[PDB]
Amino acid sequence: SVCKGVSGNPAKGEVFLYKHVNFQGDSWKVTGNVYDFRSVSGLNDVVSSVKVGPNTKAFIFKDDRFNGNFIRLEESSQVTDLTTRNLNDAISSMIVATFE
Amino acid sequence: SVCKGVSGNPAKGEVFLYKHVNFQGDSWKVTGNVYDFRSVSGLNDVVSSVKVGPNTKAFIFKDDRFNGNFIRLEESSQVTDLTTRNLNDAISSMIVATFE
Amino acid sequence: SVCKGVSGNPAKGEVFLYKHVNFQGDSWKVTGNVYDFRSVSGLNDVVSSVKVGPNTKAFIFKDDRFNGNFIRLEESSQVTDLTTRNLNDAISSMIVATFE
Amino acid sequence: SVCKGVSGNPAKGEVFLYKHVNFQGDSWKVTGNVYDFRSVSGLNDVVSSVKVGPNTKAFIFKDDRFNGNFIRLEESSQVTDLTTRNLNDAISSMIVATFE
Ligand SMILES: [Ca+2]
Ligand SMILES: [Ca+2]
Ligand SMILES: [Ca+2]
Ligand SMILES: [Ca+2]
Ligand SMILES: [Ca+2]
Ligand SMILES: [Ca+2]
Ligand SMILES: [Ca+2]
Ligand SMILES: [Ca+2]
Repeated sequence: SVCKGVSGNPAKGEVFLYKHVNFQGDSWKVTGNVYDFRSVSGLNDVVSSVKVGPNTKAFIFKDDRFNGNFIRLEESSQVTDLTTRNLNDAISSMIVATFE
Repeated sequence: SVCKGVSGNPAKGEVFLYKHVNFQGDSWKVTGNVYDFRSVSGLNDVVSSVKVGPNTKAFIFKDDRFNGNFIRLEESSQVTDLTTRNLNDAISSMIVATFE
Repeated sequence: SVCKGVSGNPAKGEVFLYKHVNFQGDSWKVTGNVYDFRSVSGLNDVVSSVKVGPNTKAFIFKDDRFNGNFIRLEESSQVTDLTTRNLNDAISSMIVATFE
Repeated sequence: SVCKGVSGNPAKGEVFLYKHVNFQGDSWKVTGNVYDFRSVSGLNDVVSSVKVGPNTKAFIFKDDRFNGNFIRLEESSQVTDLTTRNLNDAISSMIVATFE
């Protein structure tokens, strides 16, 4: 599921999405998969920075239903500015997978 | 999970993995994610053909834990020979995601 | 996951945990399962009241990893004081399951 | 999900259900939750023995949607004859939860 407003760093199976770069602005904690960011009010196409928890891989897609351009985010990683990966204010679906 | 031996075509959320090209040889039905094909005896590095069910996306990785080269497989699709995608006898992890 | 601070009543698949009886004090919205309330700062052994959403069952355990005494909570239910079920300030794990 | 026909012992997150005691007869491998055993042809009310994988807890209910009498099954455990727990040929729903 998704939760509004985060703090600190993501735990295993969690992904922190921030509206502004450098982890600022509105934030959301996500676990599991979300095939349509529109199901979350104001989430679609506004994410600018991301944090991925340990033993966790994240896949962010430009379009809903895991379509369009996308990239893989490694465990315990973070991107302060999605523009650097050509996905600023454009993500519309995401996969959150974990492992041992 | 992973289950040995398949027949017909995959249903939503199912992916059929075959040891030989053209959907022949030992087979496996997979749902959800599998971060290490090593967890299933004889599954690692032997897949040659694939079938993905409707409303389903499949992401196959060369290494375990979703690392290494990979590709996205579209719903209701199939590849008779994975050499065509540079992934014959090399898949070691996979993510199966669905949507409505 | 677990998310701090709740309001209103839980929706399907959500369980609201309150630190004080009568749904007062620090609160948490939980979905899915949590095998160790220790993973959430200040959550372990402090729950005093609960609310379970529609089409949802909740299983609260005295110990972590679903061990020790426990009880089943019915959909759309609430307990204003967990002492009534011998589980005040003692829950350490919980399973949240839904059905149609 | 559920899969027909098992062998060996359950891995983490898996539960093996057998139609006859002592792990004989038709068998099914289950992961995740199943709120209505009737969704699986011939599964409802026929289970006589069970095996639960490591770091895994299972909850078997007499009625669907996790209602009626039920018991908890510990990780790496197994019951050769469910009559001993007063649930022979009666299980109709189940929860499969894992932990680290
Ligand atoms: Ca933005
Ligand atoms: Ca988009
Ligand atoms: Ca092969
Ligand atoms: Ca490989
Ligand atoms: Ca309390
Ligand atoms: Ca406790
Ligand atoms: Ca039987
Ligand atoms: Ca029954």
